[PDB]
Amino acid sequence: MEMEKEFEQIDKSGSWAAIYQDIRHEASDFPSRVAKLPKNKNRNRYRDVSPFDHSRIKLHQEDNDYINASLIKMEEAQRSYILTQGPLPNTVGHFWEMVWEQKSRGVVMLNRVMEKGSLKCAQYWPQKEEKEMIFEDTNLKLTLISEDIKSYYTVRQLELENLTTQETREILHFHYTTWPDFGVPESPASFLNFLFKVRESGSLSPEHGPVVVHCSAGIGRSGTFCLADTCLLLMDKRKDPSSVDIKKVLLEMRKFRMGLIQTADQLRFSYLAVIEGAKFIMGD
Ligand SMILES: CC(=O)NCC1(c2ccccc2)CCOCC1
Repeated sequence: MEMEKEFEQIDKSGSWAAIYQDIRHEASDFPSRVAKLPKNKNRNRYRDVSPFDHSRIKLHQEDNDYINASLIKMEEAQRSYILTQGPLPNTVGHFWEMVWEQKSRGVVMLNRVMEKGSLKCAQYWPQKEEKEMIFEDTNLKLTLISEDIKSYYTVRQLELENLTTQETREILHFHYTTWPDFGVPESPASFLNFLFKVRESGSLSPEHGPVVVHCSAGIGRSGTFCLADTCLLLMDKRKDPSSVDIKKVLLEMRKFRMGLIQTADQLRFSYLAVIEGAKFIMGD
């Protein structure tokens, strides 16, 4: 079926939970043996969210190459994304090592450091220009260059230096700051505006390594971001945009990381975002 009318048909019939459970039943199951090794317990935020072995990002290190991060490679859309958990106190150096080694231009953050009164990820970037951060375990230096605070999101320019080689690179930090502590946003308008700002920066384009996207577990909000982006790109590429099947795209992405889209409300919000986004692209 088309999307917008499949949408109204699920709303009127109140069957979002049944649709979402079908997705959960059909999703791929692949091994994640490296994630479950005892030496990696303090590298995982949640025991039930792990990268598959076949798609995990490897650190360029011979001691321990493990990080909780996955490469999502979308062949028809010609887009790739790295989806990862919010960094932990003992993985902030690994996180920036990955950004460096994978040649990423942008980092997309969809959570606040504290939500619901608890810590959802480490404070992994510097908050003042004159107070830089040094990660001694991976030999990197990170400096805040500029910060632009808007009503729904903040964009930061960061300098990452590889202290071994003295090479430097500019990294863009895109921080969506207004996702509610409970539920999903009422309108997708600010989320779509944010997606378009990431696109306009070049961070999603083939001349760079894959964008790094995270929330707390790296599967819920993070899944919504890449699902919406890929669906809108396919609607632009194909002769028949009504052929794009958001459930099929989501199942393809779940071949590369488990659990993408965590609730039926996140599934409905993804439909809403793609539907509204397709009107703004055109031609409008
Ligand atoms: C190489 C280059 O063009 N550097 C430009 C600046 C920069 C530095 C590092 C990260 C991002 C931006 C831009 C504004 O700050 C001053 C330097």
